[PDB]
Amino acid sequence: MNPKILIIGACGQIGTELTQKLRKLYGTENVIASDIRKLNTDVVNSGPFEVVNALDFNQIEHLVEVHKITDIYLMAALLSATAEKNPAFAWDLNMNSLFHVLNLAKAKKIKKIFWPSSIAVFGPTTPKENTPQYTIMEPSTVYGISKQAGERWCEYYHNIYGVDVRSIRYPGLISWSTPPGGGTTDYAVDIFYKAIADKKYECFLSSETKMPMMYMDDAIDATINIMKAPVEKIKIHSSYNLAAMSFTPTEIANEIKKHIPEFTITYEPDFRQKIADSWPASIDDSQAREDWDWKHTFDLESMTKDMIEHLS
Amino acid sequence: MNPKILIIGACGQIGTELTQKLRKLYGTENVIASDIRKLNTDVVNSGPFEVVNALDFNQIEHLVEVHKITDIYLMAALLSATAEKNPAFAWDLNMNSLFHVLNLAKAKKIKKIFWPSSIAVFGPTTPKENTPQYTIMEPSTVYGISKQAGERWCEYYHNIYGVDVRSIRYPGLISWSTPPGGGTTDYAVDIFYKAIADKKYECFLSSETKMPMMYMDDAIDATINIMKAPVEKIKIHSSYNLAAMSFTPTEIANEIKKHIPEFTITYEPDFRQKIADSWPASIDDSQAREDWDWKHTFDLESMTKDMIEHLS
Ligand SMILES: NC(=O)c1ccc[n+]([C@@H]2O[C@H](COP(=O)([O-])OP(=O)(O)OC[C@H]3O[C@@H](n4cnc5c(N)ncnc54)[C@H](O)[C@@H]3O)[C@@H](O)[C@H]2O)c1
Ligand SMILES: NC(=O)c1ccc[n+]([C@@H]2O[C@H](COP(=O)([O-])OP(=O)(O)OC[C@H]3O[C@@H](n4cnc5c(N)ncnc54)[C@H](O)[C@@H]3O)[C@@H](O)[C@H]2O)c1
Repeated sequence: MNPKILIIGACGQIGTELTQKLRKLYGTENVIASDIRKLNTDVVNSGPFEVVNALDFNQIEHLVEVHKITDIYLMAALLSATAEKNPAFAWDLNMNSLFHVLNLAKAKKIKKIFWPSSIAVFGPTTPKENTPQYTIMEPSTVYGISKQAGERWCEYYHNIYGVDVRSIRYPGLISWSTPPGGGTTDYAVDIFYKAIADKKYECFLSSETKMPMMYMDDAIDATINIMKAPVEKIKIHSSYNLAAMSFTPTEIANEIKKHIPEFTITYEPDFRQKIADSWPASIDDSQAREDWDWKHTFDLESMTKDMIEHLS
Repeated sequence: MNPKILIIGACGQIGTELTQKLRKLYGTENVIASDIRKLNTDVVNSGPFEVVNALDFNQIEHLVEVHKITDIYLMAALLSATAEKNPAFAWDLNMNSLFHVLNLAKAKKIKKIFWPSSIAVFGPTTPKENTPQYTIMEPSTVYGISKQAGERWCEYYHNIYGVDVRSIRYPGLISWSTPPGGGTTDYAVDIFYKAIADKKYECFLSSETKMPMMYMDDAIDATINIMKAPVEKIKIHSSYNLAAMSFTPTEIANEIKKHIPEFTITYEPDFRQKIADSWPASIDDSQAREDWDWKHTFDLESMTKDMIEHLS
């Protein structure tokens, strides 16, 4: 029997693609999209959609019951940069939405959970190159703190209540279908829109800020694959390191220049630079590849090509 | 001026001795003791006392105003063992009482904060001998998770809002004046009461469970000293590793046997063993010794002697 999926925060940068891919694999009506915002987007009209506030346990419980949900992908949360502008609300949403979904699993109302963490769980004291799965983690942002506590609780619920909750620490994600939600790595998306539209871009991070990145297609495959994998293959119950690429603004701008020779870029770092400087440059995701066969397909060159094709 | 102190959770194992010492150093009326419980204890009757619920922000704010408080020692929380019995309430109390005190500082209603963390912040993947100040931390208990998130928020409030909050990761504490509140290291206190009262003890931890311990006298000295130090000497804004002793039940039992020859001990480990097994055996507190000159005074021998003198 195919699972009955509920995607919370389906209108987001990831949710948009995740919902589409899941519907292709398991059927349009087997995947219910939900979000607090209901826009005339493609995801809302291309299948069952439900307005929901992930902050309200009763609203989620109700959708689980009326749509007989077995799997929940909790994507709703405020991102790294946005969360700094409203610490209180970010902590509230990011933590309590997770507690609601975890409690639904604890009560046996759902069977499986996917909840993404982020490379934001790492801090200034975390090794910057090939960051290990198990290492120092002292996040300096509200967002990172919420993701770290989230990981701790996911592991707790698994170990103590037997909840099947799976997670991955997505690096900075890049996509063409929906605008980012205010992460610190959003420049890797913006640069494409401005390069194509204005043929120039003003980057909010300094030129040599090396960071872990991943094309959305890869992020989606990772999400689906860890969830469809047999339970005995999920050996880490906090969150899996996940990697694909690592590059600086100079490098991605140079790759774009191969497609748009006249493209120019200037650098005007803002508060987001301080967040980036507290994160690693590259990630070691060996446990993910070993435990459930994770493998990325896009590198800087293939992603740049695919982005430009989609946007021009 | 001398500080006007408010101790929240003043009737606890640490609070009892902390309130006494602070009153000796700064004056009886300059130290306000508060707790949700008001017993016929020596704490309540030895100076100004206020009933308070640390979970209620307005109640704390009112005491801060009516007593013109400058410093707050937030001791109220549920301990490692007790927290496992009520995860939801433990998370609520431990986290929100801290947010209230941190927010009072953010609003500049108070000047300084002392909030204790614990060795419980460490986990199964944490090096067990001479645990470094900066290391892997994956707490497997609700208590440990609350202390870890607490440390992250203390650092955040300091770094972003300039709040002067100081913390130390107390190892297992041993005292003679007030019973422990349900920690995993409580056997180190119970063994004395049972050795003296019945000359026999049934330990809830296996004989070779080596853990980081500290006599209350040292823990109090550490608390007051880190708070008395000039602000520039406080270089770590999360929480300081703090050490004194490390020993197994076999060793402390042998030390007691020197004073009570007929003392016998048997081992009947319970759920608390699983908690202890996830913690380190010894702690490396050099940052504390070098930043603010931490120096412990009691070792197993001197502590055992002092405990027996107090209890018999
Ligand atoms: N995009 C990335 O580079 C990245 C990196 C690492 C981790 N993540 C994690 O992936 C998840 C999704 O990220 P995204 O980039 O798709 O974010 P997004 O901001 O683009 O999408 C978030 C969605 O959640 C919805 N939402 C907000 N509050 C809600 C509420 N109260 N109830 C219901 N829905 C609500 C929003 O309307 C939005 O459609 C988040 O947990 C994020 O932390 C993302
Ligand atoms: N004793 C130890 O070995 C140890 C070790 C590491 C860290 N710590 C930390 O030190 C602090 C004090 O610990 P303790 O051993 O004194 O614990 P304890 O249980 O003996 O004392 C806690 C006190 O807080 C009070 N309290 C509980 N809820 C309250 C609320 N809602 N409002 C106001 N007061 C409330 C209790 O009545 C009690 O008097 C805690 O943060 C603890 O986690 C203790």
